[PDB]
Amino acid sequence: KTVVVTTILESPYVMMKKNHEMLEGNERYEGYCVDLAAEIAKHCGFKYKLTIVGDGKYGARDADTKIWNGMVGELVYGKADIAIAPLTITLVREEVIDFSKPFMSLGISIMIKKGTPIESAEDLSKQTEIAYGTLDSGSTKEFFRRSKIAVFDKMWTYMRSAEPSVFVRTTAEGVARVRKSKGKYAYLLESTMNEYIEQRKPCDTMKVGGNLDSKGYGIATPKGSSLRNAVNLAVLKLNEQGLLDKLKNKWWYDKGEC
Amino acid sequence: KTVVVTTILESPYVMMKKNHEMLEGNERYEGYCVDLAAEIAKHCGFKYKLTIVGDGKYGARDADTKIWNGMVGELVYGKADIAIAPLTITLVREEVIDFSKPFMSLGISIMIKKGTPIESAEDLSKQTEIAYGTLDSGSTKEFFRRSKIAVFDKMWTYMRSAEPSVFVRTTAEGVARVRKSKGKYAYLLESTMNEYIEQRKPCDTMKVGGNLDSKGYGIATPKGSSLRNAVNLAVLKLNEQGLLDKLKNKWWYDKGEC
Ligand SMILES: CC(C)(C)c1ccc(C2=CC=CN3CCS(=O)(=O)N=C23)cc1
Ligand SMILES: N[C@@H](CCC(=O)O)C(=O)O
Ligand SMILES: N[C@@H](CCC(=O)O)C(=O)O
Repeated sequence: KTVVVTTILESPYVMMKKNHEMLEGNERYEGYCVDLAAEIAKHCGFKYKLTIVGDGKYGARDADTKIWNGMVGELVYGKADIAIAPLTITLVREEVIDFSKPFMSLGISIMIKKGTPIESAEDLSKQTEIAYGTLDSGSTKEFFRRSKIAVFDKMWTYMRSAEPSVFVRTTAEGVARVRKSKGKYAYLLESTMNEYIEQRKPCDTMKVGGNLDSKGYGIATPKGSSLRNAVNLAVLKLNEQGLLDKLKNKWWYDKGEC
Repeated sequence: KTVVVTTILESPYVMMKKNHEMLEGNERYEGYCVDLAAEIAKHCGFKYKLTIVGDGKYGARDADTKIWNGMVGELVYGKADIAIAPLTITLVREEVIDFSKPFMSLGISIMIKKGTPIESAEDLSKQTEIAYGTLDSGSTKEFFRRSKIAVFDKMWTYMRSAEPSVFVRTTAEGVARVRKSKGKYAYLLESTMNEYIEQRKPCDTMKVGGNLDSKGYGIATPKGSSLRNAVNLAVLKLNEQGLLDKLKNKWWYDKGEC
C-alpha cells in the first residue's frame, strides 16, 4: 500500500522545482524533507506519495471547534499515514500522534531587518515601536501563550492584543513583513528557518541573540501505526551515518547566497 | 513499588555530596541527573532508589561474550527499572531498551590542554606526536569504530592499535591524562562534559573545533516497562517549562570557576 505523506511548502524543506509544471507526482518537489522522505522510505521498505497539507498549516487545536488543523490534523483524522516536515515535537502533540527521535535541533529565535536596534527577547519586550509576532497554528505561538517566564509572558500579552495583528499565516509572510517594514517589525521563528533566510538574497535579514528554547523536529505517525518503530530506527541510522548533517549542509549552505 | 534507578558517577550529572558519609540513600548524591530524577519521579508518581552502576560503565555489548555491560546491561538483564544519566540515544541501544525524547543535546568534541597545536579532528588525524583516545564502553568509541567518514575512520585505525593504549575507563581518567601529558594527549568526549570541565579549576583544558556529530541523551527503560509513556511526557513537560535549561545553567555555570 502507498504511504500518504503529509508535508508543507516551507523552504528549504519542501519547495516546488522551477520546472514543476513539466513533472508528475513526487518529482514535482525538492528539498531537505524530500530527500529525507526518500531515505526513510528506502530504509523502511515502503512506497509513498508526497502531498501538501491542504490548509498550509503545521497544526493546532482550533479554539472554538477543538478540531486539529494542519499536518497534525491530517494524521489525527486519518487522511495521511506519516508527516515528514519541520514539525516540532511538543507535549500536546505527543498526546495525539507519535514522533520519531528528532532529526534536527532548533530553538525559537529573533529575525530582524539588518540594523534594527534589537539584540534580545528582553529588548523586544521593553518597547512597542518595533512590532513583533509569530506564525499562526504552530509551536512558536503556543510557546508564548503557555510560557510562565516573565519576559515571554510579557511578549505574549503584547502580541495577543496588538493592532494591527502581528501574526502571520506562513513563514514567507513573516519574512516579507520584516523586509518591507523598514526595521519596524521583527519576526519570531525557528532558528533553522531564520538561518536559511539569512543566507538568501538580498541578505537583508539576520538572526540576533540566543535561542529562546531548545527542541527538535520529528517524523510523525498516527497512534497505532505499524510504521512507528522502523521510522524511528531509520532516523537514528541516518543520523549515525552523517546523512542528516550532509542534507543540512546541502540545503542551507550549498544554496548560500551571501 | 520502588523504582530502581541506575545512574553513573559523572560530574556534574551525579556526584557524591561532600558530606555523603553523614547521609543515607538518595540524599548522598547531587547533580543535574539527581535533580532530574526527582522531577521525573514527581511528575510520574513513583518513589525511587538511586543506585550507581556496579561496573562504572555506560554500556556496550562485550566483544567475546555478547553480554551488555554498564547501565544498558542493568536494564537489559532486569537489575534496574530506569536509567537517569547522560546516556546517549543510539540505534543499537534502541533495539534493546527504550529511550525518552532527548533531555539534552551534545556532540563528540576534542579536549586539549591549553596551547596544544590542534584545532580539528582533521588536525589530529594527520599526526601521531599528540596521542588521542576515547572512553571505553560508550557511544564515542562506537562512533569511531563504525564511521565510514574518511577522517574518523583514519582516527579509528590509529586509536585501536596505538601503544600505549589511548582508551580510558572513566571520563575523569581521560581528563587527568590531558592535564598530566603536557599537551601530548587529546581526549575525545562529549561536548557537555568538555564544556563543564573547561569551567573547572585549574582551567587548563578547553574545547577546540566544531562537534563531530549531533545527538541526545535520553531517559531509558527496559522494553515492556509501564513507565515508558509517562517518563517521555514528563521530559517534554520539563523542557517546555524551561526547567531543563535552568538545571543546565545551575550545574554548568552557576558553580563554574574560570
Ligand atoms: C530537545 C533537545 C534536548 C534540545 C534535543 C536534543 C537532541 C536533538 C537531536 C538533534 C539531531 C539529531 N538527533 C538524533 C536523535 S537524538 O539523539 O534523539 N537527538 C537528536 C534534538 C533536540
Ligand atoms: N515547526 C513549527 C512551525 C514553525 C513555528 O511555529 O515557528 C511547528 O511544528 O508548529
Ligand atoms: N554518553 C556516552 C558516554 C560518554 C562517551 O562515550 O563519550 C554513552 O552513553 O555511552
